[PDB]
Amino acid sequence: LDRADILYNIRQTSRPDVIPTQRDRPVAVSVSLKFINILEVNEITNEVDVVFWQQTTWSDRTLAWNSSHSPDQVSVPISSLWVPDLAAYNAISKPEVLTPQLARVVSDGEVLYMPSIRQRFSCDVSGVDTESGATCRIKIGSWTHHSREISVDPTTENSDDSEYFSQYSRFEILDVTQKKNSVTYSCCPEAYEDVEVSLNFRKKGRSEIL
Amino acid sequence: LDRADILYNIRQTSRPDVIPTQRDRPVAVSVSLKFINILEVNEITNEVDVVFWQQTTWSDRTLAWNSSHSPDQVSVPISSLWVPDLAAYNAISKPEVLTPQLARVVSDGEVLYMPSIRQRFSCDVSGVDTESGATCRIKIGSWTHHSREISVDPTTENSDDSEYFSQYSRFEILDVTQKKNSVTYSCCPEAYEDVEVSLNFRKK
Amino acid sequence: LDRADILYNIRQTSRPDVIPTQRDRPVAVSVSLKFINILEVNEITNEVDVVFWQQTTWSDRTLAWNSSHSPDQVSVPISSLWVPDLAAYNAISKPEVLTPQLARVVSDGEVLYMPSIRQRFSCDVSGVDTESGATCRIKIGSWTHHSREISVDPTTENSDDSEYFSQYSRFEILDVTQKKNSVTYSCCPEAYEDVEVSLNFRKK
Amino acid sequence: LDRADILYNIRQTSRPDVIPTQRDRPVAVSVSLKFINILEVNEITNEVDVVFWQQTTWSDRTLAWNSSHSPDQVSVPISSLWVPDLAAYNAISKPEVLTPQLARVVSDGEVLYMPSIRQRFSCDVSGVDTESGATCRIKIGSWTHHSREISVDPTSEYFSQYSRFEILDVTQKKNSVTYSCCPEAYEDVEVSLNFRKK
Amino acid sequence: LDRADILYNIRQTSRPDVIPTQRDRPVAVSVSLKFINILEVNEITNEVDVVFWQQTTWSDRTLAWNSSHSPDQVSVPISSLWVPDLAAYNAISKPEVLTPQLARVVSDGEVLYMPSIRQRFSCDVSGVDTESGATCRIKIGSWTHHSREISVDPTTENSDDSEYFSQYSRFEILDVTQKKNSVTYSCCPEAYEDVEVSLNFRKKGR
Ligand SMILES: c1cncc(N2CCCNCC2)c1
Ligand SMILES: c1cncc(N2CCCNCC2)c1
Ligand SMILES: c1cncc(N2CCCNCC2)c1
Ligand SMILES: c1cncc(N2CCCNCC2)c1
Ligand SMILES: c1cncc(N2CCCNCC2)c1
Repeated sequence: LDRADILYNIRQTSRPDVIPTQRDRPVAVSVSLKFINILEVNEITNEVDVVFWQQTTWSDRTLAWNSSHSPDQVSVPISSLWVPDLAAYNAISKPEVLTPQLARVVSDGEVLYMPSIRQRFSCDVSGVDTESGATCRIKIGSWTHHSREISVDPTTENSDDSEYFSQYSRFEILDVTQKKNSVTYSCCPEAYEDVEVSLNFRKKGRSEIL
Repeated sequence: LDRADILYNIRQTSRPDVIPTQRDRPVAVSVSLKFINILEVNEITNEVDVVFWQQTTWSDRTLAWNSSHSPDQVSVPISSLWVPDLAAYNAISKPEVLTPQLARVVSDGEVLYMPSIRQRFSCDVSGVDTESGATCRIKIGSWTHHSREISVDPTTENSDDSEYFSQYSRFEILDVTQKKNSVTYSCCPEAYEDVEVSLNFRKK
Repeated sequence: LDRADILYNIRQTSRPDVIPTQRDRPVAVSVSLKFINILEVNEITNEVDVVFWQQTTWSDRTLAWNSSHSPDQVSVPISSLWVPDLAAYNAISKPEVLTPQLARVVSDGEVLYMPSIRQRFSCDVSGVDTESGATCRIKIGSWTHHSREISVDPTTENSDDSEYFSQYSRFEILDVTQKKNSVTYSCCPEAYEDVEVSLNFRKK
Repeated sequence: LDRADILYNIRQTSRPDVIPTQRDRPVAVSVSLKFINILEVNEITNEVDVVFWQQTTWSDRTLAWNSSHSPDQVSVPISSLWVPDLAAYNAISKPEVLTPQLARVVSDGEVLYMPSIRQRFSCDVSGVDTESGATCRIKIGSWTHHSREISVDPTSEYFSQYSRFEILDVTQKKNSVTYSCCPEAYEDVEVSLNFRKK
Repeated sequence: LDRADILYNIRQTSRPDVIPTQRDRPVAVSVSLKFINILEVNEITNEVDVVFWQQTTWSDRTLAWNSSHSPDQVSVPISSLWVPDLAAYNAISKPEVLTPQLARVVSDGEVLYMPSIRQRFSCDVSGVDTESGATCRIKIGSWTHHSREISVDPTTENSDDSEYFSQYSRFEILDVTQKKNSVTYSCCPEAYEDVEVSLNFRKKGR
């Protein structure tokens, strides 16, 4: 098989609307935000404008192929793949996707989708201009799939938090932590999972001694 | 049947442009706003910028399937389903849909579509900075289907007003009430139904 | 026939790009603006931001069906229908369509398309803060179809001008009048019709 | 033939991606801006916000039909037609197309596309508040078709009496320019808009 | 062959989702920004609003045709072509594409896509109002293709930095330089290439 064959097969047979549940177990989705920039902050309105890579990971066996004498990976338009219906609960704007909408697919069916996104959130901005900084909590989970269909988990807890964060922001990141939750909503009997990402950041210029 | 089969069947026989009217009974549509945030308020212009979940519920029997030894529910792109043509009469901006446009479909044909929406409205903002607060009235109904085709049912089950309302808003919700109306418009002989949602809120 | 059949038949044979002229006749289009709100006004720049229903009416016999034992009307996506290419000549922004893009089609081929639209216009704002008010003139007609192909006419429902107008606007409507014109443009030899809607309003 | 037939034929044999070249000659495109309004001007930033009709004209013989006892003209969605890939070089926003995207097609293959467009430009705004006014120069031409493929040629009437600005004069100039990317020359029309604040 | 035939053949066979890798070489992509305008600058927030032509070049042999007694080049909608998935890493707004989305394709398979783009970036604006000016660094590379699949190189080191730059901007360009990098990201074992374009500019008027 060559890349053309693999992509043909995927385009023809992937079922983008079909969640790749295996043996009635939930699709395990890993989610992780890599913060790139903090553009605007409003301590009056408690709103923040942020850029981050939404590193998203899951397995879809229907995409798999025999790679013994073939490419190990391909890039695939997400329009040709099932993607988790993740949403930020406290987002107050549509996700502005900054990057080409392609996912990386490995021959065993592992998928990595990691778009860079600019989005505004409603969260706690108080203390942003102090040493202690503010802690903006961002809640992400499947909008319509409950816990027997999608589970969400934070990816690896090890990584430079500012690895990709802009040195030119007026802000700096003090700490990023992630927490998993399972919540019942009044609309529905089922529990839905989410990841809460706590972004601890401050404005540059209040850790001064002199 | 597995999920792939069900979704295949729905996609193939989906008639998204066909209202699932049963024996010339109107399609009963339930509508409910769960307020998430109040972003901007202008007492001069009487305009508010709001985020809410638009919980929308109705039955479409053409979607139903035998779930004996099959999944009980699936998520479906609304592009594959008929959806009520609801509109907010006093909205002054296009609905900004914040969330993935999927509905939840139960095997008996019950549909739940509940997008998070940001939208601006023209309404009464006076008193927003008093302890009595302002009462912003939002009117939602079918744009083109009269009461013999769509009825809008304003009843809510188990929901507290601020249940999903952001603790970080400059505003707090005092009360949310819903009222059903049936209105005749000069263009047309038929009555069209709407739900009016009265949002009583104030600045913290 | 049921709704599914009717909508199927329409989708399969509508021909959205084909103006439904019968014999030697223009398609008669009725146009009428029902003002809902006046959001922003600038007396310096002579610009206004307005919300209105653009009530649009015409007949397309190719849509017609025998309604003997069948539904008398259906809602149809305008993407499946021929629609008049109307434009506001003095609009300075794209029409922001606020409502679901469906038209109402009667079994005899009569179509009613009435979206709510927000749009900015260049017009005379002088006097807006006086008792006499300002008179903003809005010009609407077919962009590409001359008078032998499309005729436009004011339809009046002599409803209240303020019938659907928001009580929460900072403005009030004093009067709305409509005038029909036939104009020749230097580009082309034929006359093109338009309706001029004169909105007389003032600041409260 | 009736309108339905003609539009059917055009839709079915529409090669919107195929430039209607005949005999190795360039498609002659006429362009002309009819200014409707000048909405915002910034003399500090040298930016103007303008509304104009972009009157665009060319011939496509593949659209032609025998109009013996048939309609002489039809309106056609531009999605069903080849359209010149014109762009304003000094535009700083996407063209906002205000009008229905239909072209008028005559039975001999002549096409007239004339949308009303709102767009912002970078140009010389200095002098706008003098009696001499400012002269904002707008440069339009095929983005990807050189002069052997597309030639461009020029062709207060419709200008709003309610604008804060008035037009003193409009002149058009044709140019042929070579760009460092490519060996061929690309043609453009430069429209000079002389206007002032009332 | 005439233009209609060529375009038909391309549309019918081009495979837009398939990277035209030849014999396990990466597709060599050249990228170069020709700056047209600098519209807004914010030295407090370190954000700039810029217009530039994103001159993008690569070879796709599957597009090739015999051009004996045929046209040597055609313009093709990019929707009918595979295009590199380039992105500016420090862009803070979606690319606003100002121009018709057509690429120029030569009969040997060489492609030139050069849209004019308006986009906002996060970069170093400090010094913009000095004689020395600011240097805004813009990082562009394949979002999902590593170095064995896409290599990126500056179209050239030899250029007039200001040939198409607007004389009506409030800013002037002092210098443009380009640097190639190969970076490993914590998500993945492979290296991804980028071009860093350093825009040295200042506000006019000393
Ligand atoms: C079903 C269909 N559409 C949306 C939801 N919800 C409530 C459960 C958790 N996700 C947010 C919206 C549930
Ligand atoms: C028919 C076609 N399009 C819109 C309407 N209306 C009048 C009925 C109530 N809904 C608002 C618009 C009616
Ligand atoms: C033909 C094709 N495109 C636009 C027009 N016009 C001129 C006739 C009056 N209508 C406005 C635009 C005519
Ligand atoms: C070829 C492909 N893409 C863009 C261009 N150019 C240079 C020729 C003149 N038009 C501007 C862009 C040429
Ligand atoms: C694979 C799939 N999606 C995103 C990436 N990345 C990391 C490699 C460098 N490019 C940015 C995003 C890689």
